[PDB]
Amino acid sequence: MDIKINDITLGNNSPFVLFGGINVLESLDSTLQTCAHYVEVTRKLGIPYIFKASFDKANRSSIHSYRGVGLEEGLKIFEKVKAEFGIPVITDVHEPHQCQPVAEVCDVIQLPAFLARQTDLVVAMAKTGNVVNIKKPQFLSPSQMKNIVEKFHEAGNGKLILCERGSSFGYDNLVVDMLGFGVMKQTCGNLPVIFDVTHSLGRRAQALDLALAGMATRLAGLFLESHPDPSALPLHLLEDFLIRIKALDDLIKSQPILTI
Amino acid sequence: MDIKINDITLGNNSPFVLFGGINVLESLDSTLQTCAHYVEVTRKLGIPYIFKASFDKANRSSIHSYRGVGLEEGLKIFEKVKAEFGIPVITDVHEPHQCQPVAEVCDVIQLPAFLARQTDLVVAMAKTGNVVNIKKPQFLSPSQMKNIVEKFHEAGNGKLILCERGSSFGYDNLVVDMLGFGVMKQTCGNLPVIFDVTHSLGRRAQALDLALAGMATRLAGLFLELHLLEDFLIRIKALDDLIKSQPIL
Amino acid sequence: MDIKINDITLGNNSPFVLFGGINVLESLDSTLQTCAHYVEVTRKLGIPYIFKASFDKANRSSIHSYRGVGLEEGLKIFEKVKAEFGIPVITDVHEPHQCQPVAEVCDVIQLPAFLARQTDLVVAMAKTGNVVNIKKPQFLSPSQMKNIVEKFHEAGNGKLILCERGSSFGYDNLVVDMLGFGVMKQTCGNLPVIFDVTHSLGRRAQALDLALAGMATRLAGLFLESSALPLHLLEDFLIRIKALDDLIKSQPIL
Amino acid sequence: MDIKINDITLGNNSPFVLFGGINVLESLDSTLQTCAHYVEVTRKLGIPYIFKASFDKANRSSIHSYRGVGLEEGLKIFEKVKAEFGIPVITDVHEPHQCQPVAEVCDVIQLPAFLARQTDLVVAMAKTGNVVNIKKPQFLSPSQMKNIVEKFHEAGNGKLILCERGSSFGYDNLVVDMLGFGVMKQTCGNLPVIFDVTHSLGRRAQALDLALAGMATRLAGLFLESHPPSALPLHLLEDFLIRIKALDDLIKSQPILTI
Ligand SMILES: [Cl-]
Ligand SMILES: [Cl-]
Ligand SMILES: [Cl-]
Ligand SMILES: [Cl-]
Ligand SMILES: [Cl-]
Ligand SMILES: [Cl-]
Ligand SMILES: [Cl-]
Ligand code: NA
Repeated sequence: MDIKINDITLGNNSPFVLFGGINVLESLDSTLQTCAHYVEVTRKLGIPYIFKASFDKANRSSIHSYRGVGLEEGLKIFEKVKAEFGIPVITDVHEPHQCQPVAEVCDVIQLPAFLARQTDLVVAMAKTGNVVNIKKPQFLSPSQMKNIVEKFHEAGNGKLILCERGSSFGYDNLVVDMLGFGVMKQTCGNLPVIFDVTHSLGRRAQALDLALAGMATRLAGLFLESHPDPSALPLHLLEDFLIRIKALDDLIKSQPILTI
Repeated sequence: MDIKINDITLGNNSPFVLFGGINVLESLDSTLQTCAHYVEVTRKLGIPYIFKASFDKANRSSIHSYRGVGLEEGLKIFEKVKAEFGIPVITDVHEPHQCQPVAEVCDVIQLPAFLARQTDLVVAMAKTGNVVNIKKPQFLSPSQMKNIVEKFHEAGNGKLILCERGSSFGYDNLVVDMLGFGVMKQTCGNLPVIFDVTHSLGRRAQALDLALAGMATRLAGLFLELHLLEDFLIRIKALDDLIKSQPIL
Repeated sequence: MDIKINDITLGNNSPFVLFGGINVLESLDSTLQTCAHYVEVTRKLGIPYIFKASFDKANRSSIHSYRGVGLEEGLKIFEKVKAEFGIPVITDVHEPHQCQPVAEVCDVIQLPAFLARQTDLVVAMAKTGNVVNIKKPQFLSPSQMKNIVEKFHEAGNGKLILCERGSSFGYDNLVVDMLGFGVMKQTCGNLPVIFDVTHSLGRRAQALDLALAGMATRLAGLFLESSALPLHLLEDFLIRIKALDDLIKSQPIL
Repeated sequence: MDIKINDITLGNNSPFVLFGGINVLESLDSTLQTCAHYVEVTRKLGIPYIFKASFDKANRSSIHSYRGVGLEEGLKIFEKVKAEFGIPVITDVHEPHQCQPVAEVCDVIQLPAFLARQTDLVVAMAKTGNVVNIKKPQFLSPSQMKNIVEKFHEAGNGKLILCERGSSFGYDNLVVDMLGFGVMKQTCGNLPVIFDVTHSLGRRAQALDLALAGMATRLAGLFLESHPPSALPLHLLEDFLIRIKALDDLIKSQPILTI
């Protein structure tokens, strides 16, 4: 099942969409400069692009490290991004009351992994009618995603994207099960599946190999963070990186699926 | 480090404290029936007791499934449990705004495991000054608990309990690392550590073996949800009394 | 099901048996010296004791680490240990052809974890008729142990001990599932289950807590690869294990 | 580091090599039939090829279960494969004494995953001087592989292939950590790393997606079994390999990018 996001077609058999951006919105000018670089590189390579940032990063290393600009100023900045670049945007919500104001501005609203079973939030998100990105908790299996999906459907919203971010593998370590992509496709009605490579690892050097492995399984999109300069990609390496992802994606998508 | 909760002393070298009650509050009458039963059994066995219940089911099977009595009704029921029996109570909080009102009534406020790293909730809970029970996320190592403890300390609250509830072990399964109790005691200043045997399990046949194994490591309390409770606690008390009767090697 | 090992009764409802000694046999004199210490401490506490050592260790940390005195001298040392102390002994075997001669002297023969599925060794071990200690691989679930038990039963030997050593938990880390003990008892006909506490340890400092946790689940024995427990803390350690085991074993199963 | 296996160059920046065959040797006629299919398909696809089979299944669930033709019959069958097709072959060895006899005939000898820590088998295999395939145990980390490599090096053999086959994930389940390939290359001197997709899997349907994911990380080879649950149906080999070759060719055509 495909989802239309303005003029973008998101689907497991369409050219991959980059959900790309930064961790926390904490500025106007710098946000715009980083977005500008994403837009320039993705336009150059012809890759559909959705800008990502959180306005409230609620799980930070220290309690007084900056949470971000917050909802009201964050939405102002997202409005500027859309008016300048003409692209869709994505951001996460944390409480039901945020869902309406965020959804009026942002094309995709995201359910944080740690809140993915919070029924009140799921219902409030569903009722916006907005496209939703569901972050898969590291402690949840791929077959258990249908249960979150069912809840969204019961509440009247089937415009859902499932986002892989790795699975707990012993202490303080994540593994990405490449077989989980297929399980999610087969058990949740072939909804768009995307891959958060940034939150799947702890080391920067391995991002390309891990991203290519995931995209080899035939996915709707790649979800990453960069920094203007730990796992975030150096922004200057974006073009070299995306050249490789596009190469593989273009190959994989050009062939029809082979049933075993 | 010991924590005083009314007349109860909670600490890793004190007689274990039982935390128990219901999953979700359904009514005042059934709440008082269950709590009276725990009080009766724990009293005759001589085990300190803190009544546990949540006023809200945050995760529910259907979007239309029953959701508990909610904050206002829930706090009313707790107020009366405290009146009737004169025991401390414990409940979980999910939103920062809930903390101060819930903290007025409930002696211990609990940080859900799913929300353990949510900075806003940590600060709001700390600010109440109440005793706090920190559920260890299944995806978090014992040595990383010190970072959550550090946050509560920066926010000015050191009346902290650490609560084991198992660790992710492949898909859809939990294992309890019995070595994690000692690592938490060693790295988090010997704060009270308790064991949620119920949410560590899958099936109930194994609750006794698991509870005994955990309490053999020398813990402040046990957290759970024929007279099976009685039979169970007789055995836990025997082991706890033995373990705590020996000097720490 | 209980297993008689000379004058010892080994079983999940009997006083726990200690299995311990040295890693590899080198000399009669040094073996007797270490064994004598275990015997004295265990006799002082009234704990049954089976002396353990390898005569030919096949899974050494380095290729040129000493393998042990070998089969011939190793069995002579075992004979002397049995004659001097009047206790049973246990050793590992990794070659089918070794099983018969080793079983002539050693009361319990042990199947290394890494050979646990090797049919030829299982068959040769079973055919000795001796008591066998099955070391559970860290990658094998407790419900899969019944298949190993089945292969021994097919080969005509039911005198089996199941030895827990922890399970793989991500990378370079082991966890002991305390629920696995009960699963092995229920699925494997209540064969004696013993706990190799040393294998999964991060640090020697944690041995006591981990040993006590496992023994709380009601087990036939405790197995030491003694990180290693310092032999001078052995008495104080065993005082605590016996305290717990005596308490648990004295109460009838629920 | 590359490894020459007769005319084949095996290495992490070379065209992938297929290590392909069957579970166990059952008879000569069946073995030649299957091998002939592998050879015909790989030759026309231009994929280097090494035939795989075990001569003994040492760990079956029943002591009565069928175990294969055995060592003596097995080696004879391997000789006929090498004569008929002129390709290298690979088989596993479970006991030290079998190593030199097996290595006379079999170009690559394989250390079984279960026996990784069997020090006498390591030494016996190393002494043969043959190319060695090390099956990565499900219970060993990619950074623990250096320890086995070290032993082989101490024993005087550096022609080692590292073969991923998944990692233990809870009970009775495997997960392949796609980051482990990189860790092995970086910590074990860039020895050839290959991927056993077959023993990594519980379910047949997923073999192509998993194989593609692994090969996307830039590998020396793919290791797989066919049948005429997890083994690939033999008739699908050509279509399967068309896809694997397409990806490998793409990945290998772009320079390595550091991050
Ligand atoms: Cl995110
Ligand atoms: Cl998560
Ligand atoms: Cl959790
Ligand atoms: Cl093992
Ligand atoms: Cl041993
Ligand atoms: Cl194989
Ligand atoms: Cl393995
Ligand atoms: Na919108």
